[PDB]
Amino acid sequence: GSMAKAAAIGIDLGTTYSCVGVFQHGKVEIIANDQGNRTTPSYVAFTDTERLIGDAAKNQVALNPQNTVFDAKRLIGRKFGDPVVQSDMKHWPFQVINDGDKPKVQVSYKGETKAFYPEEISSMVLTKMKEIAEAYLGYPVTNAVITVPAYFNDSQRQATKDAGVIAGLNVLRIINEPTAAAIAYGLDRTGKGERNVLIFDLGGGTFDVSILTIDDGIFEVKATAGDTHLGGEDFDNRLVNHFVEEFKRKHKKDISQNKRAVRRLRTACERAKRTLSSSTQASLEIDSLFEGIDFYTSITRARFEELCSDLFRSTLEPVEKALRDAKLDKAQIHDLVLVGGSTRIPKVQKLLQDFFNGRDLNKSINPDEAVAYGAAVQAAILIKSTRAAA
Ligand SMILES: Nc1ncnc2c1nc(Br)n2[C@@H]1O[C@H](CO)[C@@H](O)[C@H]1O
Ligand SMILES: [Mg+2]
Repeated sequence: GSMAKAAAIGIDLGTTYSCVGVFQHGKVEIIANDQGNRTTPSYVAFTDTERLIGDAAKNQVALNPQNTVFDAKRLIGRKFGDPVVQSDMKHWPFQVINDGDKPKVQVSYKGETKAFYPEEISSMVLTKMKEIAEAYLGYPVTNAVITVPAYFNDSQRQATKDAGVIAGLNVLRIINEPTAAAIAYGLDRTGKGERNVLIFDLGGGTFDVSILTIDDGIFEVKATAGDTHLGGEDFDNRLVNHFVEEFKRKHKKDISQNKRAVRRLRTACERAKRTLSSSTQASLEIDSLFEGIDFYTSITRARFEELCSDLFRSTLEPVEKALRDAKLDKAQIHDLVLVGGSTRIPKVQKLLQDFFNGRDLNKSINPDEAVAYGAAVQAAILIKSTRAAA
């Protein structure tokens, strides 16, 4: 009669990390990759012998900075001359070249100099997400919903579809990341009447606030605001500067010029930062950090909170701006949704909850997984082909 249909997948194609989910048996499964990670770095590395994608690419970045590409989402659908592109290039160790006013990333790969369009790098990330899904399902996957930021224009949206097509995926739809997070909580299934939803998205490098109105399952983007210079990496930087000073006081040595020592310090700081989201203190233990000196220390959550206090408070400025742009008062917001790993920070949660006068935050779906979760819910809906009964 009719053969069973393969499940469709939902992909959050993120700037720093990507996530894939599938809706089956009335629920979403966020799919771990073969290293057991529920999110995969949006990294692609090139060597004389291999092309590495995801954890394998990110784990070798220290010694191969020129041929390990990340942040392609900051280049996708943009012109080489765009001022956003020109500023970002100063922070990247890989080469970005101008091909007819379109940026391309240029690397050494398999004995040659090769240049790739941002959509080609994103297609490599999407091929890895497709393979992660097929390893779990045990069959080939064809259909996918891919998410994008709400501020993406037509060119950025078309380049994302192009990346999906290069990866061999049929793109069912390009959906907005804040809409996908709202879908994850079933906020479009609450019936008749208007609901105002605020999505608070704090990433590794950027902060986005979106206000959506949902009426009978129809979404309208009312306002977007944010800070392009606010993210998890800024909190890591504050801990790095703190521990560099601490080593200076304790051992009368400045480590800041040994890249390996700074990198080992930063790696430890990011892990300590994650521990501090569940514990009131965290240990830092690095062996032979500099000049054979072992660095065994600690940091309280209170000290970390003080170190990043101004940065955490600054997340409320785009919230107030978005509310002014949407022409809404804070009491008129029905639902608050958290997106991004940095939203696990207790102080960030407390500041936002205090701003909305004690209101509960939707954070039950892992914030680094909510976008893929909603994309998987939508993908299963889009492939339905029910014929009405008489
Ligand atoms: N539990 C957590 N507590 C604090 N921060 C976290 C946590 N988990 C993740 Br993931 N992050 C940060 O989220 C960003 C994602 O690009 C990075 O800056 C991560 O360090
Ligand atoms: Mg995201």
